[PDB]
Amino acid sequence: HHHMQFIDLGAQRARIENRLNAAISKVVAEGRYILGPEVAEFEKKLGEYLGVEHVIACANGTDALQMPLMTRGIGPGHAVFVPSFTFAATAEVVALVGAEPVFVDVDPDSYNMNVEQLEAAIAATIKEGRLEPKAIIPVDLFGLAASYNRITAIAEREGLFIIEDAAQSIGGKRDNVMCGAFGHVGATSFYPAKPLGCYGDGGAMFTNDAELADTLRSVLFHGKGETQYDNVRIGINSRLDTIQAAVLLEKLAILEDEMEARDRIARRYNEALKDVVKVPELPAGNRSAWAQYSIESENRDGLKAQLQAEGIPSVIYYVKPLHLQTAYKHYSVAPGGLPVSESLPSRILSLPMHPYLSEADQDKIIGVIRGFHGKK
Amino acid sequence: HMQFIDLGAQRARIENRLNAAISKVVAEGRYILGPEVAEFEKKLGEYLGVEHVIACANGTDALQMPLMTRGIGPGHAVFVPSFTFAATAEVVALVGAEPVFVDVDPDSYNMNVEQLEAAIAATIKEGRLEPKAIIPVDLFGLAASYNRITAIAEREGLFIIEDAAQSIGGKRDNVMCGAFGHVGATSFYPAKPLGCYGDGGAMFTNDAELADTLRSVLFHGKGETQYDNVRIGINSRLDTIQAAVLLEKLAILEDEMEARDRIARRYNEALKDVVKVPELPAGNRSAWAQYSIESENRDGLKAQLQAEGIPSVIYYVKPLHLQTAYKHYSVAPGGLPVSESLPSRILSLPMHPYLSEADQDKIIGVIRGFHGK
Ligand SMILES: Cc1ncc(COP(=O)(O)O)c(C=O)c1O
Ligand SMILES: Cc1ncc(COP(=O)(O)O)c(C=O)c1O
Ligand SMILES: [Mg+2]
Repeated sequence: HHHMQFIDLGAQRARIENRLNAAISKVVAEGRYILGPEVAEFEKKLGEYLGVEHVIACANGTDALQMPLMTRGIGPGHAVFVPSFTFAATAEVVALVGAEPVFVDVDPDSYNMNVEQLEAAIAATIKEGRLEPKAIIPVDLFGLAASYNRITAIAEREGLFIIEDAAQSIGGKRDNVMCGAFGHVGATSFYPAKPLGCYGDGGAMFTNDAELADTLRSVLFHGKGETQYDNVRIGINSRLDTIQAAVLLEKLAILEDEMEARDRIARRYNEALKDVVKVPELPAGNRSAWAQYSIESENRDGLKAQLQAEGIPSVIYYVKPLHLQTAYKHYSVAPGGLPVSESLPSRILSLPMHPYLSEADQDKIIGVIRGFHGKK
Repeated sequence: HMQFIDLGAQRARIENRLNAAISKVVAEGRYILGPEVAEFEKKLGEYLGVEHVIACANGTDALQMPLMTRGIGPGHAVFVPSFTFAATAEVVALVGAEPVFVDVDPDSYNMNVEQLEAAIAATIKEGRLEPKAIIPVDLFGLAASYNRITAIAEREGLFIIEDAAQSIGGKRDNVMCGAFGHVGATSFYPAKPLGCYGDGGAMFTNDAELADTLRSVLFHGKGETQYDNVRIGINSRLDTIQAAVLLEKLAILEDEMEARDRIARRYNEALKDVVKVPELPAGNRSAWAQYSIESENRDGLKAQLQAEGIPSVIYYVKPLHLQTAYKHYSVAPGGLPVSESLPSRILSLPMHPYLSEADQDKIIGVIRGFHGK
């Protein structure tokens, strides 16, 4: 018997099984469970991969977005511009620090923050005069880099801080700049299903600013000052475990080949499916991390059921955009509302997508989708 | 070179069990909230005699989340020790409330109960902040004075979060540390009496509603469904791999607590007359996260121990109310002279369940020698 996985961690582990065992056993034996050598080693190796001078490992990708807001003093009285079509963390951290998220729609093709509407949202916030614009958190949704040149042009006028939410986009790139290396600071997650993932919770932050890096390293260890005995700011506890850094070192050594595989797999879906469903085209000069391979379909509920009847898993990202969820629905939304974010949940679907998807399994998936849409 | 807290000797004792447990998790691939997490919540719950255990990412988060559930924030006061690890006060600041620092007893090093009453009354009398909560710490594994604190909180309508970061395994009158107050919190930082091999934590309560709300907060404020968050939360989970480690640690904890009791009593009896020793009050078992004495010329003592290959550590060098980050917050009437003088004389010695008679004798010999005996 054979079967397919949505994101196949087992196939990946099989590839590097004994290397993972050794890396884990070394940490277990050495007894340096907190900030042991593998942590700094991973920060360095990931830094060179991404071309960023500073990598600050931490506990998870939510923490990774919160800490930069804390270092900038963002909090009560302050507005942070975020997509609604994203994972809750992007907006939640803004509320957690006492600031308000302001929700911006996404582009109907890239699923990433709409730049024109961002500009309008900032202008409306200034006109209302109740909050001060402080930051923008674009998301590289599904692995595809957001439009950082136009977003930064807006930030330049307004003095705003940009945090790249690269939770889903490690391995992605746009005109030879790696995802992670945009904005003032980048953030990611090593949640196990991400393109670069560990075997527990983990995260990191990225920046070329040495001062910002020093502040982040303070914040993640209770706001430690220049000495071991005096905390100079409010912080948190947000460390990447040595044991998870050891896992990540082995994941990182195969990430680039896996990115080639993902690109190959995505292109094969796009060429085979473009006439029956809406496919995620890769714009010139981009590589996506393909955290998800997301299509839009007529009768999407019908399609998903037929895929499951044929033993094919699929997932809807996202069922409820943030601005419609109870916790965030009272926060302000950009002028014009969020029609794209509101309508995508009725038609979007993510398909199995990982480096180990076989030709045969992909063919089967293609066949079911084409068949559903009346192709013989 | 002698270990301060010997995780190596502990690991050797359960080496194969740890390896099997870790192997199992690695192969199963349920790395987030895998079965070992719930298994561990159940077993720890049985050990502590609480109805609900909510595992989480670390002992700091474990203090923060209950404050969030209570809506504690701007305009509110939470009463805490200055003589403790930063997290105890930090989380109060982090939610927007203010810590109000209370001094500690010069023998137990735990929150002074009379001065807590003074502090609550004074904050009410002042009228700038509303009293919401108290976070006593079971410092070094010794339970705080919960009968008195609980009665005060009931009278004043305040919420008690027990900071049991250092006290799992400790008991007071047949009540387990972690089971006091409205909710308890702990750390599984590797050096704690119950520790994992990374960061981890947990919260404890008998209130089913609070437990459900805490399970929501630690996963971004999840509502009754998968797709609609109803409150602001965080990401605070205990990894499956660490739960697996913790199950093995828990299975030898009671024996280790007996060993720690034996080791500390032998220290107290042999050092009684040369230094101030941490006496165990009747009806208590301490978790002995640390074994803390006070000595004349403590700096000389520490250097002498170190010259003889024996590590020791000063907990704490700078009380929180003097630290830059917290120095602007209010202090209880009378000030905190105990918290301000302890750093000149306190010192913690090697303490763990595997301390050999030979190592302990050496340590004892050096301290007694230093003081002329
Ligand atoms: C876009 C985005 N941002 C932030 C996060 C939060 O990361 P973590 O899951 O490590 O808390 C996620 C989670 O995967 C995500 O998809
Ligand atoms: C008394 C006390 N409370 C809270 C904490 C925070 O726990 P964690 O280190 O798991 O963040 C510590 C850490 O040792 C502690 O000693
Ligand atoms: Mg962790």
